[PDB]
Formats: sequence, structure tokens, C-alpha cells
Amino acid sequence: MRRTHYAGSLRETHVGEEVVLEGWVNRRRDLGGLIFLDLRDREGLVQLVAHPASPAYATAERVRPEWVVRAKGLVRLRPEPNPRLATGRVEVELSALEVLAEAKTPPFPVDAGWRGEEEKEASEELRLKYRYLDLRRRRMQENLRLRHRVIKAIWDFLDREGFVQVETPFLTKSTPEGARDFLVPYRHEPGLFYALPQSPQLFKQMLMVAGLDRYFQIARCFRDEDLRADRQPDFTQLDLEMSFVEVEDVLELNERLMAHVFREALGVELPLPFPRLSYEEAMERYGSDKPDLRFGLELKEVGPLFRQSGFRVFQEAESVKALALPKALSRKEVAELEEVAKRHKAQGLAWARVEEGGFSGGVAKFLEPVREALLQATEARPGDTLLFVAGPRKVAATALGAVRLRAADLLGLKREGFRFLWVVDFPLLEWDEEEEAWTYMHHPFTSPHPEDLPLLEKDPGRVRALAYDLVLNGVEVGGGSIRIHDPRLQARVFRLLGIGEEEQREKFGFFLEALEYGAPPHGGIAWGLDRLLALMTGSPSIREVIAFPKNKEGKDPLTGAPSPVPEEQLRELGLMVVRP
RNA sequence: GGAGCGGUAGUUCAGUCGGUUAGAAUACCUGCCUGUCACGCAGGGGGUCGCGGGUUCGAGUCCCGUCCGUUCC
Repeated sequence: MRRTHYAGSLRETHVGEEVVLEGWVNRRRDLGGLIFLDLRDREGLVQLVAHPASPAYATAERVRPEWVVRAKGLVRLRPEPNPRLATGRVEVELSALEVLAEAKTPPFPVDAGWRGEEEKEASEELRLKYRYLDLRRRRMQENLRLRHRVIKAIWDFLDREGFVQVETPFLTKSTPEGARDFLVPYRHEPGLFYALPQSPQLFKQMLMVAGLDRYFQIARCFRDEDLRADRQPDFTQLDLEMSFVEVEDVLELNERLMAHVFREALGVELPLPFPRLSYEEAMERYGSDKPDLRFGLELKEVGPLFRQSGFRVFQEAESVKALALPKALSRKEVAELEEVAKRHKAQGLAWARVEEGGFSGGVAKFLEPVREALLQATEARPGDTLLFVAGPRKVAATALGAVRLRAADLLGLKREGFRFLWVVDFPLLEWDEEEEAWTYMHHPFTSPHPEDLPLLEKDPGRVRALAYDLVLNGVEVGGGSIRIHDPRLQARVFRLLGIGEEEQREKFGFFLEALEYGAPPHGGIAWGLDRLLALMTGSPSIREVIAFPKNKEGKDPLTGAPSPVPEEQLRELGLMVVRP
């Protein structure tokens, strides 16, 4: 009655061995006077074989797919192997077969993948609602398990680097502004509430103030905000905080850590070190701070090439970003790339065709006079199409940049592999909001760069933060910064952000407080584990790497949540559903 | 939010441009088949055509309300 091998791991080496298996019937092939059964468990498919003489035979007939069975048999080498199966050179001669549980037909199949066939794609709304059957699939189990291997290596590694795993609160204090959080009613006192943690941010520093050196926690975060992109009401992060670290210290650890995670779960070997790029460079070269380095169609400023030009647009433009695509684009395509540009904020998207000795199309008239120079900058050959976005340096680049991304599609760029890169040197503050003060780019506890320090007052702009993103394939998978451990500095930083003692207390009260008892220099980084897994996995959604995610509206089909409650169960909490 | 788009066997869908017995494929079921591995062959069952009302000699098809899914902004 006890299995003796995972059905899917039997091998030539087991030939001759009496065996007992337990699993799911993948498919049956009843040749009549012979019956073959593809027995399955998390480790693979073995083929069971039944002969009329054996007591297994009778049961082997009525058995059906997704039926749970316990099979006792004898591993024998197959006359003619199944080259697509790991256990394909062998099979079991059922001494017995017993139904542990019958099963009705699945709303969708769950077997091709176990044979190595391109699993089909049941509608997401079907997989969600039967998630337990969806997880019988091979890709899901494979992801769910890549996940395990991944996290387990994060422990393995950080533990080895003396990081203390500390589990942080789940029930906290709703914060005044910013990220809307999920609230938990306090029964014992209507109107009072707990808050589901946006992240361990504060407790991780406290733990640093606490004398622990380096903490790490595969945290769980919540945020009641549009699951717009592939968001989930609540996700998972790798949260890591360190003391007596300078940015370099934090990056080098994460690099090496990442390295480990990959070599350990994907058996990939990311070359090191990851490359770095100032926000200034990422923005320029790609018009984005999460560069997709899988291919290079870099932007180029050419703003200067037109200061003598009569083409009003290019000359009276703060910036003119130039991107040349290796392809004469259709009017259709060019029109599409244009909506991208406008969708990011851009008055429009000039273009022109590069033919020998000149340009034709779009804006070629004015490119002509600067031809030679413009060719050297964009490295464009004849047959290429030049695309231009002109306007504010940022609008210019984020737009030409978006375009650059669609263009990778349009062009066909088979974007493969993994490209990691640190985006360092972001500015401490940023700006646009008709409410004219300086907004803190990242977090208010984000430490300015020691150099730029005298700049806080005289030039809030050129002040770089000691923050950094970790991006993979144009995806922000990590954020983080060195933090302010000196109350006075934090104080000076609050001055720029037009922040008073009022909001200061009411938002960071206990923490600025703690800063008074000897906070060490610290800072760390958080990894949005979900997206990191989607990417290592190839899933287009983080849902493929979450045992039971929610649908786009954050509703849970499988379970029927959210849901209503008894009128009195809510009353016990002292609240009332008000609207009408 | 805006529109489109879709809803018809268990699944995927077709039902042509209003009158074809609402069918295919696949799935399921039964029969036969002793080396199959997508076994094969034969046959069988399975339809609230999203719901409501409307247009019409005739509605799965068109109108409208409304519900649900889904895609680009």
C-alpha cells in the first residue's frame, strides 16, 4: 500500500524490480487483448501494461483518465521504447491495479504536457475556476516548483551570508496617503482598523536599528489599487535590509544572490557583474529606466544637429530623439508606432526613408542638410526608416522609447535570454505636478548622495539619490536604497518635500523617533518575487507562478471571494454597508 | 471610462448574408481489436443557441434592455 518509487522516475535501472506505484491515470489504450496505461505522478508518466491473465487486467479496463490508482507490477524493459518519455525505455507488468478514486472528466485536459506535448491553453477563466485541476498540468507544477527551488536557494544563500529571517507584521497602521491599503476592521472598537502591510519597509529598518545586522524575509504585500498591469491584490517580495552598507555593498550581494538563485533553480549562469546605467543613461539610450537590453535599437539625441535648421519643430525643441529601424516601414506600421508616441506624451512622430545619397518621405526635406551628421549618429543604412520624437527631453525619450519597444515586436526581434542591469544614480527628487513642489522620486527615507548633500538647498535638481532598480528584460524586479539614519538629514530632506511635523509625525512618527536611539547606516532592497518568477518562467503573467492567483478583478473564481457576509456578522464589527 | 469584440454540445467552434432536421472536431460512452504510446475501426449519448422583451410569414442568426467574457486606448 506504500508507493516505492514516484511513478515518473522509474528507469532502465529498475528493470526486474517488483514495484508499487500510486498516481493518476493519464490515458488508457485498450487494444483489447492488451491494455496500456500511462500512470502519472509529479515525477512523470510510466506506462503500466495489463495482460488478460493478470488480476490487474480486469481493473485496467474500467479505469479512466484522472482516476487515482495504486499499481503493483514488475519493471520490465520495453520492446520498443517511447523516445519522448523519460521512462520510455521501460514499463510495469501490472501484478495488480486498484482504484483509489474514480474521477469524472476534467473540464479541460491535463495530460499532453506530461508526454511533452505543447499543452493547449484553456481559457484563464476556466483554469482559475478549477485551479486544482489546472495545477495537475506539467507547466504549473514546474513553475510552482521553480518557485520553491528559487526561494529555497534564497534562504540557502542569505542564511549562509548571515542574514536573519524575520517575519514581519501583517496587521498594521493604515498610512495617511499614497498606496491605498486593505483594511481590517477592529471588532472591539468600531471605526478603528488594522492595515494589510504595503511592505516591510519600516519594520526592516527598525530591525537594523535593533542591532540585527542583515535581515531578509520572503514577505507578502498588499495594496488595494488597480490590478491594472499584471497586479494581484496582494503579492510576494524578497525583502532584504542591511546595516553598514554602501550602495556597492547592497548591489554586489544581490548580484551574487541572483546568480545563485539562477544557477540553482534554472541551472542558468548569469555572467557577472550585472551592468549598470545611470538613470540619465538609461533614459537617454533607451528612454526608460527599465531597459530591455535583449536588443539594441538605441535612441540618439540630435537636437543639436538642427539648431541651424529651418524646420521649426526640430530646432525649437528641447530634445529630438532619433531612432532608426532596420526596415522601410509600411504607412500602416509607421502609423501604429505613432500612436505609441502620442500615447506616451508626444506631439507626434516624424519619420523619413533612408535611400542612398539622401532621404525621402516624412520629414526628409529637412533631414537632408544634416544628412551626413545624422547618418553617423543613427548609424542608418539605406532602406532604414528614421523615426523622430521631438519635445521635452523626458517626453521625447519616453515616447521614442515606447516606440522602440513596439518596434522590437514589429521588426520581429526574437528577444531571448535574461538581461540584468542595475539602474543607478536616479535623481533624489523629481518634479512635474501642477502643485509645484519637489516630489520625492522614491521614498522619503531615501538617502541623498553624500556629495550632492550641499545641493539639497541650492540645487534640489542635480541631487542624486543612493537608490537603485534591478531590472530584468525591461522589467523592474528590484528596487532599493541606502537610507537616512541621521535624524537631522532626514529633517533637511523633509524641508525640500514641503513636509511638516504634522504629516511627519502622522506618517513616520515612531520611526523618526527610533532614529533618535542610534540608527546605523543602512538600506537594502526588495525583489518583486512574482514578476521575477514569471520572467524566469517565461509566463506572461505572474499568475502562472502563483498557486492560486485572483482574476483581473481580484476576484477568486475558484473560491467565490470577495463575498458578502451575514448582516449580523458585519454588525458584530460595528459597520454598515452604506451607499443608497 | 470608451468602444469593439464574444457568448451555440463536456471544450474549441461552425451553423454561410433570416427559412439548410444545430453540426464538426475533440472529449465522453458502448463494441471489437494482444505491443499501444494522439492506437485503430464501428456505433452511441450530450444543446436553457447568456437572460428578457422586440422586429418579422419564418430568429441561433436582426433590433433593444440587460448580464457575462475579452481586447486596444
